[PDB]
Amino acid sequence: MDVMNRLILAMDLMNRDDALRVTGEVREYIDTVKIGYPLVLSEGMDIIAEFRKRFGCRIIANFKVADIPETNEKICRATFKAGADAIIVHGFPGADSVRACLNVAEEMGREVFLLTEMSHPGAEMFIQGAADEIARMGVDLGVKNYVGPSTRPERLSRLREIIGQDSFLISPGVGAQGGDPGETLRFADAIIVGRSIYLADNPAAAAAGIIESIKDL
Amino acid sequence: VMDVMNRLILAMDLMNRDDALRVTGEVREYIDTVKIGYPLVLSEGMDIIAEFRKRFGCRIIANFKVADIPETNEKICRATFKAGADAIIVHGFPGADSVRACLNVAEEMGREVFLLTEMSHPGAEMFIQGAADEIARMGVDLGVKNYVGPSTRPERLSRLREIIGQDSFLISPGVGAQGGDPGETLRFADAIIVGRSIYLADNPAAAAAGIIESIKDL
Ligand SMILES: O=c1cnn([C@@H]2O[C@H](COP(=O)(O)O)[C@@H](O)[C@H]2O)c(=O)[nH]1
Ligand SMILES: O=c1cnn([C@@H]2O[C@H](COP(=O)(O)O)[C@@H](O)[C@H]2O)c(=O)[nH]1
Repeated sequence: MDVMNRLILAMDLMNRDDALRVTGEVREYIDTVKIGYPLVLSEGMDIIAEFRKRFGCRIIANFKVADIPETNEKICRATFKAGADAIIVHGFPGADSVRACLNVAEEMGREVFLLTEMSHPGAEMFIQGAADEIARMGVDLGVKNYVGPSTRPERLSRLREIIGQDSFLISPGVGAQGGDPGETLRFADAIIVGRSIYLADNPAAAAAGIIESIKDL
Repeated sequence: VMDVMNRLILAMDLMNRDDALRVTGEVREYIDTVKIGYPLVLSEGMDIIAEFRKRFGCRIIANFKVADIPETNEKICRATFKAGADAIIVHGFPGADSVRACLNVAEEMGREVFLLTEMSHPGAEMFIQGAADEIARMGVDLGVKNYVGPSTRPERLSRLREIIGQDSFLISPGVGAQGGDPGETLRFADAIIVGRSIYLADNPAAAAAGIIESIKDL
């Protein structure tokens, strides 16, 4: 996946007008947009097609899929039907649940991103201790795309070590949550940025600023 | 706690609006609490919650297994309650702050949070099971009153009931298609969740009626 400027916009605004306007203001800097439930549950799944129609961007559905196999399959189908290019899935629910997603992705020509360790404080309670094993599980299942925490570069580095250089790794927690753009890119292929851009007084300047800080990368 | 008719909750996971509406309408005389998840919502929109309320006089539990950071969890809960859901199911594995975010929104909006502890599928044994007792303990400490536990593992469901106490409300999926027994599950859970055994039946109403007949004494 060739992410322009190694920057993925997490569009979590909950108003169609604002979401489209802000994305439009930073369109020259990105070609990959991550849409999650905040926007989808507020405006509907048709918003994905609208983004592709207006921006011709790659779409990652950050749905944190975390159900049983049968339900995970249905969620992935509905998501790809809406035009998503990839979907983010939790690894904590186990191998069968991840495999369910991989099957649908393969059938519809899409990608599955395995979330191994989250970036918020609460991730330390249960997820962190299982993160390395979840990553190894991904490797065993043939997963090639992963999600790791910008807020813990040592953990992000460990994830990169487990999955190898060939695997693709994206990382949220940059900016608002405290992660540093440049440091995160030492290990991740692309950084995910939400609020630091979409809540900025001038989103375009915010995006341009982040890119300037990682220009040599 | 919510008064679930016949201690039976329908997991409406059909992805077609017409079929979902038909089946739910056919079993409404037996069930007054319906659980709507992403298979239907991502296929027909959040307005489907409103339509179910309009068409049927049923309570709605949004089975969204909320599992994001606090900031995003709050947004998901807000949008879901705004749509008319009476309650929402949240994962406990992402930690206390993520669960607290959901509880805060539920409190401010006058709705309820159900904490999913251990799941009923085989994969749950890999990571969730080992953290389930603590996840439940965490819920109790946070003031969570509603929980979800696995019907497929009677011993685990029993332990979870002990941890949360008799005053807490517990619902349990995995009944029927996944192997759980209605009666056995009701020894510990206040209500059972049933999806496919009802919605894939040739006569959903008869299927629901049959399940209720098997637990009549309960
Ligand atoms: O471990 C994490 C942390 N955050 N996110 C998501 O990445 C974005 C981070 O946004 P932010 O830049 O505004 O913090 C949000 O969409 C959030 O749900 C994840 O997928 N996993
Ligand atoms: O641990 C579990 C297992 N299943 N479910 C949900 O309960 C329903 C079970 O449906 P079934 O009766 O068709 O197996 C589905 O909506 C499934 O996502 C949960 O919330 N948690």
